[PDB]
Amino acid sequence: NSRQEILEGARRCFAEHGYEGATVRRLEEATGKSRGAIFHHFGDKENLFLALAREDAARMAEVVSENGLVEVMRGMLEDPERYDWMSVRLEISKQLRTDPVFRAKWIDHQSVLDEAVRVRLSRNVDKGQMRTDVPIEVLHTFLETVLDGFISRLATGASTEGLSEVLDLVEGTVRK
Amino acid sequence: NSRQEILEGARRCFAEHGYEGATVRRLEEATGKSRGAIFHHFGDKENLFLALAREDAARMAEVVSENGLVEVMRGMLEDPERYDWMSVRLEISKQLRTDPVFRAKWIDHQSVLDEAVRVRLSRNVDKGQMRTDVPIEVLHTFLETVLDGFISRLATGASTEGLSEVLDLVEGTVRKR
Ligand SMILES: [Mg+2]
Ligand SMILES: [Mg+2]
Ligand code: NA
Repeated sequence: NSRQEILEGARRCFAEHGYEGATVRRLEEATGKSRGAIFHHFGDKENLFLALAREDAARMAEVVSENGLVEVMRGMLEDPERYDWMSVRLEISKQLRTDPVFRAKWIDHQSVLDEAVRVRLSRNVDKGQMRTDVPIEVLHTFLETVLDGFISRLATGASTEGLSEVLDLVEGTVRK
Repeated sequence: NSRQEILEGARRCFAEHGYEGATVRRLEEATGKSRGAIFHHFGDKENLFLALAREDAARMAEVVSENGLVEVMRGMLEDPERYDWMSVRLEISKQLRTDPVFRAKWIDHQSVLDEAVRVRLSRNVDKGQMRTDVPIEVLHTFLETVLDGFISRLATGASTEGLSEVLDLVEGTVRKR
C-alpha cells in the first residue's frame, strides 16, 4: 500500500517536474508520505525512478506477450497523457551511457521486457509467421529501434499522423 | 570564421555535458571564447543550439540528396561522434513538445533537411523505385522514426551491432517488390 502510494504519486511528480525538479519535498507533496518513508522503501531517488521503469517494463512485457512491441506502440498512440513520463525516462539517457552502475541497474530493471520480446519473437518463429530471409535478431533490433524512435518522437512533440500506418508497415516488414 | 569556431565548440560541449551541463564556463572552455563573443552572436543557449541544429540539418540534407536518410544513418554508424550532440534532444524533449515557440523554431531550423528528404523521395517515386501500395508520406514518417531511433540508441550507448543489417531491411521495406 505505502509502496504503491509512493509509486503512483512519484510517477506524477516526475512527469510534472522532470527528473531534477522532482525534489524530495515535491515527492512528499505528491505522495502524502515523508522523505523518511520514501527512502525507507526505495533507498534513494534513482532507485525510486528505477522502480517506475521496472513497472513500465512489466506492463509492456504483458502487452508484448499478447501482441508484440507493435501493440505497445499502438498503446502509446492511445495514451497522450503519458508523454510527460516518457520525457522523464529520456532524461536519464546520458547517465545510461556514462555511469556503469546505473547502466547495469537500468538493464536489470528492464529484464522482464527484454525476455518477453524474445519469447514473443520465438513463438512467432515457431508458428512460421516471421520472414526467414533475415535473421530473427536483425528483426528484433529493427523492432527495438522503431520502439525507441516512437518514444522519441512522441516525447519531443511529433504528431500522431500516419503512425498507425507506419506500425502496419513495421509489422508487415518482419512477416513472411 | 569565428562562427564556425563557436558552433564547433558548442557541438563538442553539448555532446560532452548535455544541454543543462553546457555552462558558460564550459562553453568558454570548449570555444575558448569569452562569453561575450559567444552570445553577442546568438543571444542565448537555446539559439546556439538551434544554430547548430540548422548547420547539421544542412549537412544531412546534402547526404540525403545523394543517397537518402538511410545514408545519413550509415554515416552515423561509421562515426557516431559527428552527430553525438543530437543526444541533447532526449534531454529537452518536454521543452520541445510543450513550448510552442521553441518547437516552431526547432522545426524551422530543420526545414532544409525536411525539404531534402521530400525532394529525394520524390525523385525515387519518379523513377518507380518506391513501393506504391503504401503512401509516400507513410514511408517518409517511417524513415524519420528510424532516424529518431538511431539517435536514441547511440545516445544511450547501445551497441551498433546488427544496425547496418537493420538499415538494409529499412531500405528494402520502402522499395518496390
Ligand atoms: Mg504483430
Ligand atoms: Mg537508399
Ligand atoms: Na534531396
